[PDB]
Amino acid sequence: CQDVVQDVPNVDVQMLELYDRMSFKDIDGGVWKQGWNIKYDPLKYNAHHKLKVFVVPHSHNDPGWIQTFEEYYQHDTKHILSNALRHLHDNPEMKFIWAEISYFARFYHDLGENKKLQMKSIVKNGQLEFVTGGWVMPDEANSHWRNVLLQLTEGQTWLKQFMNVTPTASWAIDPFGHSPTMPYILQKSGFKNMLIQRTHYSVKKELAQQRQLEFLWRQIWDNKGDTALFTHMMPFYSYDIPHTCGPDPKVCCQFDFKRMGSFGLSCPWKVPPRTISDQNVAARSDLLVDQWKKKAELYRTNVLLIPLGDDFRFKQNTEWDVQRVNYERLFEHINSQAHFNVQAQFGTLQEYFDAVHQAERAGQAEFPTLSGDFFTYADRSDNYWSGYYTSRPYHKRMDRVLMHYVRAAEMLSAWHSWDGMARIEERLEQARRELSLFQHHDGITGTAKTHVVVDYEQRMQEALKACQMVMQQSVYRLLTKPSIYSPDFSFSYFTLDDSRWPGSGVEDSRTTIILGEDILPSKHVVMHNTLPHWREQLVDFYVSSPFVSVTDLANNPVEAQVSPVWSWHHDTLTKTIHPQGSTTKYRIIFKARVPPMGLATYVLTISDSKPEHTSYASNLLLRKNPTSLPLGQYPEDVKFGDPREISLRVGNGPTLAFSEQGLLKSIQLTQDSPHVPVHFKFLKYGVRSHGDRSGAYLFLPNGPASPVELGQPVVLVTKGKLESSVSVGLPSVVHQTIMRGGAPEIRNLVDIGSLDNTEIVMRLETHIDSGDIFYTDLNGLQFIKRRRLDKLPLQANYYPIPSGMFIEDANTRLTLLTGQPLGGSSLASGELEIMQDRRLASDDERGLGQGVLDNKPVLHIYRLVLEKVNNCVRPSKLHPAGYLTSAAHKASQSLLDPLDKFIFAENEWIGAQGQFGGDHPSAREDLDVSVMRRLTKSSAKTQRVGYVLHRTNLMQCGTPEEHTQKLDVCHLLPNVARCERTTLTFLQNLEHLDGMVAPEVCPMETAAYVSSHSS
Ligand SMILES: O=C1N[C@H](CN[C@@H](CO)c2ccccc2)[C@@H](O)[C@H]1O
Ligand SMILES: *[C@@H]1O[C@H](CO)[C@@H](O)[C@H](O)[C@H]1NC(C)=O
Ligand SMILES: [Zn+2]
Repeated sequence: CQDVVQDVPNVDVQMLELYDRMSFKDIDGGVWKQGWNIKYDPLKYNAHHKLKVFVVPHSHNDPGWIQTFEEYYQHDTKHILSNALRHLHDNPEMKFIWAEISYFARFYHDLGENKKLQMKSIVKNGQLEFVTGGWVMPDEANSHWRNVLLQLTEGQTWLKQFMNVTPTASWAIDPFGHSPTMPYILQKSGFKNMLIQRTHYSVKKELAQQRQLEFLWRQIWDNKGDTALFTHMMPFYSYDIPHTCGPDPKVCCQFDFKRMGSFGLSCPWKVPPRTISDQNVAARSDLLVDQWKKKAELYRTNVLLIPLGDDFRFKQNTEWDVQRVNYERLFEHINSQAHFNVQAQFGTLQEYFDAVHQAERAGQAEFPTLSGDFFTYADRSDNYWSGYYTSRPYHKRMDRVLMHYVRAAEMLSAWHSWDGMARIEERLEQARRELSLFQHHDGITGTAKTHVVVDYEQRMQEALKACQMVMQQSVYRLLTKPSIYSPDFSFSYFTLDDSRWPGSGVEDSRTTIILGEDILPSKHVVMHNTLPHWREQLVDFYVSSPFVSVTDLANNPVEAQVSPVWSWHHDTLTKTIHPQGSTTKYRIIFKARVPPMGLATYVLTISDSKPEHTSYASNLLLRKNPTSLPLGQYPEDVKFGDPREISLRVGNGPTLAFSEQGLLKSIQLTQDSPHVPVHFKFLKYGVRSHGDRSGAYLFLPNGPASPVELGQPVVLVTKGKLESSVSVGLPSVVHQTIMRGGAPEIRNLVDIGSLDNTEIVMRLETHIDSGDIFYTDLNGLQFIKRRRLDKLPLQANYYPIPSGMFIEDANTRLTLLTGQPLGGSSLASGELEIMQDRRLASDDERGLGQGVLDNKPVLHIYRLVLEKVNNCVRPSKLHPAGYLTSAAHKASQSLLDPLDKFIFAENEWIGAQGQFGGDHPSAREDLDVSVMRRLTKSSAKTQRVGYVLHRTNLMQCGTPEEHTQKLDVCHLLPNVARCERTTLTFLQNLEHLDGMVAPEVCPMETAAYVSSHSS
């Protein structure tokens, strides 16, 4: 295994180093506004050395943006694909590439068999070529790597089944900045080449000057280079025709033959296209070849890529004709005039890359190596696209919830083969496809129109219901005596109970367990643990009595805590935000212990008085002017006081001190250690009153943030043996700090209400001497070193925070883990900040045509980990990566993959069993079974189960921490007959494994295995 910590890779281009050196000046480059006037030597190409030009027709089809998926399908995409089939069929030299398989699958299934056969033939013969082959072209900033893999798999599995092809070239022309998670996944999925476009204009200029726009992109920790993937970065401002023929858009627009008038389009540079004729083809070809030769100066081989397309292009038959016929005339002229020394033709993306690598092999070019990322993107001036790291945060959080429910549903149902009448495969396919769709670069990004956001949300709600159905059917089967099991595949044996989605204050969605002497004495509940190690976690349920005790299913008592059910109210009469307690429902909390990838059953029983093993939290309401707070049968009376500082400690865990406004001020890790200053603060950013306005994409603040004016907020302190918390009703945020004995959990119920032109940020202020350095993650996969650059504006120093961020000095680290992707930064030494929501009246001129005024309450969740790191073995000062500690990684897992909770729906569960998975191996803490998916339906004689295994890398800090068992996924199901290593999509076998044993993977590696079973 390669060492991912101690060896700094030697690469030609390291993006953090590049950023430190670059000046980012925005000077007028001439017709290439962000470049320079490109010069070429006419004598470079000659009879013995021609320029080979591939013109690649394409159509960018957004799966929702200004219209919904289905609206675009009906109005645009079905016509594009129908006319592509016809025109490619009838014109054998024409070519076309296709990226978004969600649309292609929608189309193909509606085709008659004769047309399906015609479509298969133009794919098999190379005229129609799939590029990437994902369900979508995903966002790269907010997306979790697990969902990037999910959607890639969904599309490529479809393509293999129906088109008998698996793309090896990727096309990503529109995500708003680019992540190295993409080459990581793609290279482990059979890919050989990828293309990107939206990178900062200053990066394009710098790389173009050095001819470093084609590079071998490796991961930041990869010393050897085995992760490298050949990458082409496009050089200009857009993927549209004006910005793809060459550096002068006024010239290139004249070669977009859809712009002459009849189609409703024109050229903003005020020179229209003109139809190619024998009388103008020489002058037109002079202009076009000169653009091509200039573009070619930015690259190292004699093979040139010329994309030809734009959004929802190639719709009408007349458009196919006008582009094809005019380019054919140009090619006929150019290719017959030796003085140009050009051979130009329609091509596909794979054809381009094949010819590039033939030139490389012939010794014509050597390519540089590169590591790093391409955030934060700016397309022009100071217009940095950091807004969409936060826009529509409700749906960003929903993404992470659905991520986990898909994994849990696929895992729980994989243990068995299911009859078709159970509808398991059907529900899982629907769930995977709706989540996959949302990875689109107008879905999770929060950059679609209001009604499109609603469509995504409705789809994801259906997907959540599908997952719940599959999960509860699976639990019933896994925990019922087999000779008793009598399923009704339409019935709800269990309901899921989720304490954090949609969340307290967002939706009253949770069912109360109703117990009583005259109705029902007890109730079974079941917890699932999708992680491959034993896990303890506190779990809570709502119950109709405070007099409830917990037992395991050997009838052993389990210690429990009961707390009130508190609801925060924005009281329009008193003009205060204050909590009310229920007088009929209560929370019971207890520690569940659950096997690896397993299930554990508990029983909740009512009694007439306080049970022996159940304790009751105290409650203290700090406010001037209190009024009473009755709690029904709850046995401890609420106490009141004036606002004051408070301190709390649960178990042997840290001691946390809070201001009189209910906000953390210090953390003391152990009883004799310092009270380390750690202060939470809420602030607001505004919008500029002159110049460019923030919108769904762009963050254009009117200066540094200003503190929210808190007044004298109401603070609720709940103190229990198992769980304590401090909650405060601030303007726009009910902020909660929850303590269970380790790092606290932070929950913010964020309701930005009618605050127009406001962005609410949560900041942490510490005295950690972090200087200008901080760390953020990429797609939940890796942590990258960031350096704050005062030569760039504030918004340029914002980065995606898809799952966590940290700052550190020689001795101390503060890590904030998230349950949702949000934007954030460290704008000063010792600070961390993360945006909660943004409400923006204006459009930001990127095509959306609306502001962001559809905010709704969202429950954001976090873990806050303060640690001593002086004993940790860290990377050297020049290494571009960082790594979590064990405690921070487990805290992240606690947010993203919590225990699942199931409440038995009927009065008696006949045949109930106490546990599943007690014999599953408990794997080392850095290893995860990211995916477990049965790949065959029940009719297959040989069943196949796929696993994706990911090993992270955790710092060595002196904890001896060992004894675990080896996890061999190929023996998790009985009767194994073969074990194979596969690509991550499961679509290609890479190695037949001796002994049918799946080895574990190295740190920072991800592997896939498929086990086959004879029985
Ligand atoms: O958010 C998005 N931005 C892209 C914008 N495409 C460009 C045309 O190349 C466009 C800009 C403005 C209006 C319409 C279209 C869209 O593809 C969508 O994904
Ligand atoms: C699938 O494609 C391969 C060629 O890449 C071929 O060997 C096999 O026959 C194909 N099956 C078909 C044609 O459906
Ligand atoms: Zn797009």
